[PDB]
This record gives sequence, structure tokens and C-alpha cells, in this order.
Amino acid sequence: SMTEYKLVVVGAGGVGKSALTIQLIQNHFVDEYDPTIEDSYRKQVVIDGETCLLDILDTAGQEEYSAMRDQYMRTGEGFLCVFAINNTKSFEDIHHYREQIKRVKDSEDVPMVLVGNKSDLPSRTVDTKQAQDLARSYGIPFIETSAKTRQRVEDAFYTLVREIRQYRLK
Ligand SMILES: CC[n+]1c(NS(=O)(=O)c2ccc(O)c(C(=O)N(CCO)C3CCNCC3)c2)sc2c(Cl)ccc(O)c21
Ligand SMILES: Nc1nc2c(ncn2[C@@H]2O[C@H](COP(=O)(O)OP(=O)(O)O)[C@@H](O)[C@H]2O)c(=O)[nH]1
Ligand SMILES: [Mg+2]
Repeated sequence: SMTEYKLVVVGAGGVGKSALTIQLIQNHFVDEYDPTIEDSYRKQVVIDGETCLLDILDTAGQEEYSAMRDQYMRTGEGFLCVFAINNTKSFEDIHHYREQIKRVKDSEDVPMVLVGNKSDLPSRTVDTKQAQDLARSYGIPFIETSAKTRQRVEDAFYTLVREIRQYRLK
């Protein structure tokens, strides 16, 4: 009695993809994780009464032209699209990551959650209203997280599971 969910964490270099994934899985914060390390992590969790196996790919390179990225976008069931709230460029990059994923899926139905990470940093450059507007335009949830303090880390991943579970019934 278990359901599998293949999750992919994408976003510009330095936004906190690794720190979020490691906080979820290993309950610690990494200060300076090698940006080129790409790995998968598995863990069983209970969400809405369901024992869920999360299979999460923490992506490293974000290159347009990558056979491996095409493959993991085909395989991935949901996408955590992460920007940092103090990096406007990373928020602008989100549209490209969504376009790439939709292209690979040949679909509009793609489970995705917009994550504004580094919510513990005081010098915000991306207003929450703008990020909420973007998420509303895409029809996806928006969550601000801190991999440093663990704020909303489980919520971001579990919300993505909920999106996938729902899309399976449509
Ligand atoms: C690793 C298996 N895997 C995938 N396998 S895969 O497409 O062949 C793939 C994708 C990216 C990769 O970098 C790799 C890969 O070669 N690796 C990382 C994943 O284990 C190796 C791992 C050993 N060190 C170098 C990188 C494989 S896709 C995937 C998704 Cl979308 C979610 C969860 C997964 O576990 C997953
Ligand atoms: N203050 C703060 N720093 C973070 C947060 N998440 C990641 N970082 C830091 O930002 C840098 C990049 O994080 P990393 O996870 O390696 O980014 P990735 O390239 O997206 O995998 C590192 O120095 C992290 O310690 C966060 O929520 N808050
Ligand atoms: Mg990383």
C-alpha cells in the first residue's frame, strides 16, 4: 500500500534546489553544495493518509540542449520550479523552465509548484504579489520556503504530490 511520485527540482543555479532537497531528506542545511552534483533521493512519507514514495531528482545543469534533461523531463511527474526571492533573474527564468517542460510533455496539464526560496533573507527583490500573479497565470500553487530554517519545505514537496495525485484523476 504505497504510491510512487517522481519529482524534479529545477531552477537557476544558486536558488537552493540542493538545499531544499537535502533539508527535506536529510534534515540539515548545506552552506555550499557543489552546483554540479545531480542526484536522486527517495523517501517514504504519509500525505493525506497515503504512504507515498517520493523519488526526487535534484537537477544541476539547467541547459536547454541536454539529452539528459529531456529524458528527466519525460520521466518526471511533477516539477518544483524554484527561484530565490532576492534574485529577479531567477524569477524571470521560471517562464523558460515551464516552456521547456510543456514542450517535452506536449501538454498543458503539468503538475508544478512555484517556489520562492530564501524567504529568510530580508532584502527581497521579487514581490510576493508578483509571484502570486505569475502562479495564478499558470494555474499552479505558489509557496515561499526557507531551506535554511525549513519553513514550508515539506509543504512545497507535499503540495506537488497533491498536484500530481489530482492530475491523475483528470
Ligand atoms: C535517477 C533515476 N531517475 C532518472 N534517471 S535518468 O533519467 O536516467 C537520469 C537523469 C539525470 C541524471 O543525472 C542521471 C544520472 O546519470 N545520475 C543522477 C541520477 O541518479 C548520475 C548518478 C551518479 N552520479 C552521476 C549522475 C540519470 S530520471 C528521474 C526522475 Cl525524473 C525522478 C527521480 C529519479 O530518480 C529519476
Ligand atoms: N539564506 C538562505 N540561503 C540559502 C537558502 N537555500 C539555499 N541557500 C544558499 O544558497 C546557495 C545555493 O544553494 P544550493 O542549494 O547549492 O543551490 P542550487 O544551485 O539551486 O542547488 C548556498 O550557499 C546555500 O547555502 C535559503 O533558503 N536561505
Ligand atoms: Mg545544486
